[PDB]
Amino acid sequence: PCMAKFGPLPSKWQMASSEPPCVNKVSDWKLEILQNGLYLIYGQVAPVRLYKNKDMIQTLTSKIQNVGGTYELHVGDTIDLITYWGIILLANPQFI
Amino acid sequence: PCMAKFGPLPSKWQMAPPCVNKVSDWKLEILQNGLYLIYGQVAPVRLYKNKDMIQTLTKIQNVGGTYELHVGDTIDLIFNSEHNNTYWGIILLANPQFIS
Amino acid sequence: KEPCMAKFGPLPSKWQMASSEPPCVNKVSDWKLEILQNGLYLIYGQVAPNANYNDVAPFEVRLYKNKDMIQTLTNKSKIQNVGGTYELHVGDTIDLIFNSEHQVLKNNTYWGIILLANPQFIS
Repeated sequence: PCMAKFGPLPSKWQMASSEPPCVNKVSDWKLEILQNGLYLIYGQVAPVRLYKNKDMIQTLTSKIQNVGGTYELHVGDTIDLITYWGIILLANPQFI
Repeated sequence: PCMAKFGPLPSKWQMAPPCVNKVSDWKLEILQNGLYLIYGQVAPVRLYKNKDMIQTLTKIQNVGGTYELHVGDTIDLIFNSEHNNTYWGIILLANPQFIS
Repeated sequence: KEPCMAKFGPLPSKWQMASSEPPCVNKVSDWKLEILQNGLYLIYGQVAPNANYNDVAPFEVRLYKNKDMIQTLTNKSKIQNVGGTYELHVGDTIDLIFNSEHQVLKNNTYWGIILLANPQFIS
């Protein structure tokens, strides 16, 4: 099941069975999508900006402290977080 | 794994026994009890389950959450006015026998 | 077969379990569960507030992970989803806690949990 997490400091990018990889790290807190699909971004900023490509998809400040949600992402798509977050591929139907 | 998506225009109902059955634009019926994840995006108003409002949107926002749904339920995304990087979809996550 | 999951309520249902072999969760008490298995879990649910509640204690409904509040609900006028996706470890508990027991309608309130993955990375 394709997953990744970055990471809690001093953890960096970690990765679970990427074969073929669905995801590829870019810098810190940032990866790139290699494979179209429905993904679940999760993460935490406790006991901040989530970005898909150039614009913001979540802005944690606020009744819960969980980052992310479910999103269709496509090849070359980036996610950046501007304490961890990770991603899991749920499905790749037809059609995305 | 059973899922369906509507839009973005001019795409319609895209579908992947079925767990869901389209009704018309933006609207589907649930054919299977289960735990479902509804997702999507509204690029600028409300999500319904059997005529009751479950989310209301007012920037591009996220549609959905996780919902147990039963045979017969419908899911609709309604706009005040027509006047579209807008889509929504559903994936079936599980069907434990305790969802009925 | 699977995913491993559990649900509490709505009343009269208590803890119900599916795909418990081998178990990922242990019931601890009403509305409260223990994690048996490290994992990526998705927590979901419905809180139905008593919109006519008006006793002494202030209104608030909370989801906890151990001693940390992870979701707080103070609007008594609408039925609200609870949960999220979390990395969870053996001995973590998740509990859903009402400031007083008539702040919620328990015949329409529940929460459950599903195991999405164990990456062989968390802890």
